[PDB]
Amino acid sequence: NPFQFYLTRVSGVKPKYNSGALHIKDILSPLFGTLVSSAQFNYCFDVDWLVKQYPPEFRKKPILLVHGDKREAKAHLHAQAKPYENISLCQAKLDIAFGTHHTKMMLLLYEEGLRVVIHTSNLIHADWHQKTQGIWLSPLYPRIADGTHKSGESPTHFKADLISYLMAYNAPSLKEWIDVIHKHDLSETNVYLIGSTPGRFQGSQKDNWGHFRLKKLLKDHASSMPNAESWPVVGQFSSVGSLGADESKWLCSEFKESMLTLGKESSSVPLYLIYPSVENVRTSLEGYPAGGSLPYSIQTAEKQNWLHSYFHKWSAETSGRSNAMPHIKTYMRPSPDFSKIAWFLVTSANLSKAAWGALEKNGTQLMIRSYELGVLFLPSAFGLDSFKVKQKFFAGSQEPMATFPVPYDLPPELYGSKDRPWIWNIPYVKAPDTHGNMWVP
Ligand SMILES: *S(=O)(=O)Oc1ccccc1-c1cccc2c(=O)c(C(=O)O)c[nH]c12
Repeated sequence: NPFQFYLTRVSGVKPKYNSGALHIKDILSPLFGTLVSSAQFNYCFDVDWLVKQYPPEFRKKPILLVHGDKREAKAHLHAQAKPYENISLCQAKLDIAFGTHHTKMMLLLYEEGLRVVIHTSNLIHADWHQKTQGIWLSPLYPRIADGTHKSGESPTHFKADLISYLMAYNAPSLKEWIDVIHKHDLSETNVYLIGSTPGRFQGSQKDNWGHFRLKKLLKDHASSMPNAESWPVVGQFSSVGSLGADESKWLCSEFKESMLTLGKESSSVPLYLIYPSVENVRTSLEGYPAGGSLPYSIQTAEKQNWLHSYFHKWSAETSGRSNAMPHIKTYMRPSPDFSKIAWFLVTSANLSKAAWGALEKNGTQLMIRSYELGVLFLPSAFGLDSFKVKQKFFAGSQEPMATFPVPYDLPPELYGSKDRPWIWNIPYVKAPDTHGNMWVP
């Protein structure tokens, strides 16, 4: 286990399937470090709940909440935090319409060093209760000695890249965290940062964010193999944006083209999209309320029925999580027999142009609406040509440094003819869920 990729704990599965999963209380535990201060980047917050997840002895250490809320939503979040004098707030600018601050990250400053946590869960009870969520834990980064001049940089450029991500906010509270990061040694980091920030990127900046950032990393740090056209692409997400009237508008033109990049040189490639069916949701641990966090609207869906022929059911027997609906998002490049993968990405980014970017101005400008963040696992960053897929997520492989814990089942299973994608704002009243209820929005 050099990967430090974890799932959140799920209430209701056997201990087997929570051994080696992490609750937020585990992440914040004193065993991970003696907390001095922390920043919580997220979308949705329950501040009363969040403070209770810190150890009692750490609950009055400074906390910065980085959010995107405006107007009345912003006022609600300030009211939530008002009782806690140690909580500050940073409103991330969202200067492009319909953008959101979706990045989920913890910056944890300790007496002993610094830790970075990039994950997929909102800071609310339900996101850590019975959902499948993903976590990347950085190593404990030591502080660089005062007077020592060294970069603290990793072979993946993670330190400069994380600072660049923070600089995009142009925010005084985050300049303080940038200076903290400058003072620490991040050289052990073996993942690449893939962020989105709002803007319109041309020229050099084109490769900094979103799907062009992914394409650049795959061009530069992966190698193309023979029969690469046979290696599928897998995207796994919990919501879908408006992608256009057919697959040529965005999904299999620019988005798939970035995903299928390997190496420097120059489509038959199968595209598998994993998104919960109605039946997945109905029979889940949560029942239909799980669909409250799968926000695919009928208005969007009915304009792109072509897309649903790509959809595969959620299935996660390998991690005992078939009934724990996904709020994790992942993208990866498996071999034709799904025994190996060329790379793996865990991210906040759903399958949307807002999250990944859409080309504008005759292909010269990448427009991104939202903040997103993920980390990319490349075999080259581990001295490998590919990763073997771990057969059981929580089991003991024969070579863990070469065996990546994919958290759901392969090959993905196509929707049946009676299945439908979960669409959250129409009623389901033909069969009740695991709690005995229908869904009437
Ligand atoms: S937000 O304003 O709280 O909610 C919105 C707003 C517009 C579209 C979708 C959503 C939404 C609904 C349910 C769950 C969501 C979620 O889990 C995220 C996330 O980034 O984690 C984002 N939006 C969600």
